Amino acid sequence: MAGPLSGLRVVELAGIGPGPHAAMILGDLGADVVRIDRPSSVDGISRDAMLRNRRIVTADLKSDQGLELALKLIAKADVLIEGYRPGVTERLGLGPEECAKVNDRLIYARMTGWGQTGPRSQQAGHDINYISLNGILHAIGRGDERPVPPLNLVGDFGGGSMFLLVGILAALWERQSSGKGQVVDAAMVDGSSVLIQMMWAMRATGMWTDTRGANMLDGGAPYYDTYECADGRYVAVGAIEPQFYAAMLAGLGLDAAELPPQNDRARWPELRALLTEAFASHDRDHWGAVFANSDACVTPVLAFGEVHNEPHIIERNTFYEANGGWQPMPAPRFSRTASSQPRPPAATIDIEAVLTDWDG
Amino acid sequence: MAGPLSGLRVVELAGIGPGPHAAMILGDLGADVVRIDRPSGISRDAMLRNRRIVTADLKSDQGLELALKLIAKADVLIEGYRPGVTERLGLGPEECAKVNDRLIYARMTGWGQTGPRSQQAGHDINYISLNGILHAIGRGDERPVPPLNLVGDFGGGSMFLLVGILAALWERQSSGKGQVVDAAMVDGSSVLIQMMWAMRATGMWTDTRGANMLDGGAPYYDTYECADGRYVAVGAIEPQFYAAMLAGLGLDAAELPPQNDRARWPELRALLTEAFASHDRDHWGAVFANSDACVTPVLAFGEVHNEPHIIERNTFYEANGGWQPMPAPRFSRTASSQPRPPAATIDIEAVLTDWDG
Ligand SMILES: CC(C)C(=O)SCCNC(=O)CCNC(=O)[C@H](O)C(C)(C)COP(=O)(O)OP(=O)(O)OC[C@H]1O[C@@H](n2cnc3c(N)ncnc32)[C@H](O)[C@@H]1OP(=O)(O)O
Ligand SMILES: CC(C)C(=O)SCCNC(=O)CCNC(=O)[C@H](O)C(C)(C)COP(=O)(O)OP(=O)(O)OC[C@H]1O[C@@H](n2cnc3c(N)ncnc32)[C@H](O)[C@@H]1OP(=O)(O)O
Repeated sequence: MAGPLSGLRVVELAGIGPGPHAAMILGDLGADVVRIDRPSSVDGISRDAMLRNRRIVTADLKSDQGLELALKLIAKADVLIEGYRPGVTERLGLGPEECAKVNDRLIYARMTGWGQTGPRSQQAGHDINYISLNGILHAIGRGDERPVPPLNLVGDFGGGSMFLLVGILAALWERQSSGKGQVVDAAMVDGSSVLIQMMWAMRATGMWTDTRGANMLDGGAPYYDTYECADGRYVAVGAIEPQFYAAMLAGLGLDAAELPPQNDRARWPELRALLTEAFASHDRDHWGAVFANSDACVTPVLAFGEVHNEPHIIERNTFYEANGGWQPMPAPRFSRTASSQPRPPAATIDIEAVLTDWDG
Repeated sequence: MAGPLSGLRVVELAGIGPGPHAAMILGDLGADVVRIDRPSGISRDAMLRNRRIVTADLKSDQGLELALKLIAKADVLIEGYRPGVTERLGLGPEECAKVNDRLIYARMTGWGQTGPRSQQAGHDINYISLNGILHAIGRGDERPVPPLNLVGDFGGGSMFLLVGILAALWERQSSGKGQVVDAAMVDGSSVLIQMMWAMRATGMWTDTRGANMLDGGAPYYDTYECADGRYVAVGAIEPQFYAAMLAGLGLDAAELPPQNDRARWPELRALLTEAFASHDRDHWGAVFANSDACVTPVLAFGEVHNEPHIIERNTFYEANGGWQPMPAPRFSRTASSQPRPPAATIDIEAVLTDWDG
């Protein structure tokens, strides 16, 4: 199996959202990932490309046999991922303490939103709930409208799965010294809060306010925002640094002498009006050409369906084709132990065949 | 130094955005992080917590030499400059492999190491514009809105650099060697959004903005304005949670269009808008506490310190000006400690003494 995590063995108790995303990335980087779903599901080969780089197996964990075949896999594995409410694995007899008895090297990875304890620990939730409580959601969107969810990118993935991954891999490093596993408690409310640590730092130094749409990076700055073009499509401007901003202005055909200063926030309404009228005078692909090799920080805002035509995307093979659509190649990239193209989802496998393959 | 990464040594060449963030998290989890800045008081950027800062003109002979001495003693090097920059300093991968064949050489860029955009300046908003992400964010009648810099720099940036550094350290235990980790934000952010690429393939996600289950188009996955002008979030995807939300709103499910009849979503949204608008945020927070309705108050940063669930799990600690997030995630046996504030600049020889030779 190709990639830096070759030899790593992973047992994933099937869930939704961050847990399968984390499991995917371990698989992506070479890990041997075994996913235990309930038979209630099954039903053929999965259409969900997030379940790539997996072996799938069936098991009623509520039964005695299920529980024991599962504990057999866990006994022979480096990592367990579960993303159920707190107490589910305990009551099932797959809790940490029970796993510690059959394998004290195990990294026991717990993926939740609210965490393992506290008042909200038993409430159902999704990404939007977790980022609502820690100030993130309130900061996203235009000032003149209600907050808009940044899909499920910030709580589920950036502040969820990715912190689970770091925990798993950090614990594997620790196990090199200690000879012992441990429990990783990844909560989306905490992970997403560390993801936005910059804003908490700037807030303390007065460089970020709680007013939505009135900061440097939330759309409030005319030089960090999107602009509608003549064709109704968009470009993105990110020209924070003065030397990039000056390059953007020159490409737009605006003389700096006729504009207010870049960072005179009292005159941001005028500046936005000027930039708005300028960008609106030609179509997106015009601006794309004008700025193509520049430091002006102006890029076309592409829709998913257009991404496969962008030369830079094509040439670095960011994407690969699979089953009526592109999918992202693994990230990040490794010079010596490169990842391979992901294996598509396969048919289920018997849990015994796996215990056998894993030496048994 | 507390945490699972005790005894990991990290040299960080100072930059902006994702590199400092990755360094921070390594520090948070107990790595020994030395940050080389350029000689041009104590830094009040709390993202520079859990560091030792040294200055060195990396363009001088003595600065280069001192730096290669650090790197020789270290496990990981982080750099976030345009491609070519470290090479010309004499700090490229191959120069470093001469003094330390075990080094994890971690390169954090937006566009990657090669290709037509590899020398273009850029920020978060640019990297997410090219791969479909930015286009998908915001309301349908408006131009796309940047989700701060959370998706390109941090989620699809620093976090993938971390996954790469830590996976490479695992590979190192079996091979005895380091390697180069190439983390591009355009790549990481695309994997971060793999769920949308999956759903587009199964015909369950559209390129139309504001028209999808998770982009704000769904009336049961969106924010709602309350009687006081503050907001709740609703995330009631599962029918059983959705039903519970409707009951607590006082709405009879028989009077409403089906949850997932998308042609009638505008109608359903109008009905939920009127209901949520009739009480204030805190009323709804109370009504739905301990429920699976997936309704939560949308707090602004300055309110977060007063929320019971936040306080009791110590998600934050107080620093100088105000609150900062504690390290994440959390570990049973080797627990992170509270971050050390940004220290005063120390001399680079001191560090070398500390590190043996
Ligand atoms: C991708 C989109 C949708 C997002 O934005 S996702 C973020 C979703 N939230 C989370 O994952 C946070 C943590 N998880 C949760 O809060 C909850 O799993 C959830 C998502 C709210 C779903 O709640 P529920 O459906 O009440 O499930 P849970 O409380 O986790 O319990 C799982 C049940 O499955 C049972 N289970 C799980 N696997 C098995 C197998 N293989 N066999 C038998 N029983 C099983 C388990 O025993 C539980 O049954 P009960 O005994 O009846 O309680
Ligand atoms: C604003 C935030 C919040 C975001 O949204 S951040 C995401 C920003 N983008 C990135 O970091 C992607 C990768 N980095 C870059 O593209 C570029 O660094 C940048 C951000 C566009 C800035 O470009 P520049 O200021 O031209 O810097 P670089 O090209 O990286 O080169 C840095 C120079 O500093 C020099 N340098 C660096 N450290 C030192 C020290 N210690 N001593 C002396 N000289 C030094 C280095 O040798 C380079 O010199 P030259 O190539 O000979 O000019």
